[PDB]
Amino acid sequence: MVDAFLGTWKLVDSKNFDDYMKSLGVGFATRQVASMTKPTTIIEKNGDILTLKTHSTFKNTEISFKLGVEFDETTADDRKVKSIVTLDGGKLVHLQKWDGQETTLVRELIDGKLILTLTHGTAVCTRTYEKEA
Ligand SMILES: CCCCCCCCCCCCCCCCC(=O)O
Repeated sequence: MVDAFLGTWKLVDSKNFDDYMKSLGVGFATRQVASMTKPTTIIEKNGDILTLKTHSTFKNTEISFKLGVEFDETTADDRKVKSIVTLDGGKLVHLQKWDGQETTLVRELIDGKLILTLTHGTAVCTRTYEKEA
C-alpha cells in the first residue's frame, strides 16, 4: 500500500537539518558537509520487502525492511538503532530507538512531492524531495 512513494527522488529543499543533526550529536564538520549535500533517495518494493537507498557525494545508506517488522539499522551518523516502518494516515513512519532515545522519519506525499519530516528532541526538520522520471 506503499506505491506512490516508490521511485527515485532528489532533495530540493531543506529546513532545520542542522538543528536535527546537532540534536543527534553530529559533529560540526559533518553537519557542515551535510548542509551542502543533496541526496538521492530510491524506494523500491519486492513483495512485502521495501528497500530504501540514500545516495550522495558524502554518505550512502541502504536499508531493507518489511512494514511492521522491527529491524536493526546502522544510520548514516553511525547510530545502532532498533527500527520499524509502518503506514499511518497514508504516511510512511520510520521510528528509530536506541539508548532510550527516539527519532521519527515521516514521509508524506503533498502535491506530488515527498516531504520528509525528521524529529528528535525538540528539533523538527522538513526536507522536500522531487521525483525523477
Ligand atoms: C546518506 C546521506 C544523508 C545526508 C548527508 C549526511 C547526513 C549525516 C546525519 C544523518 C542523520 C540521519 C539520517 C538523515 C537522512 C536525511 C535524508 O534522507 O534526507
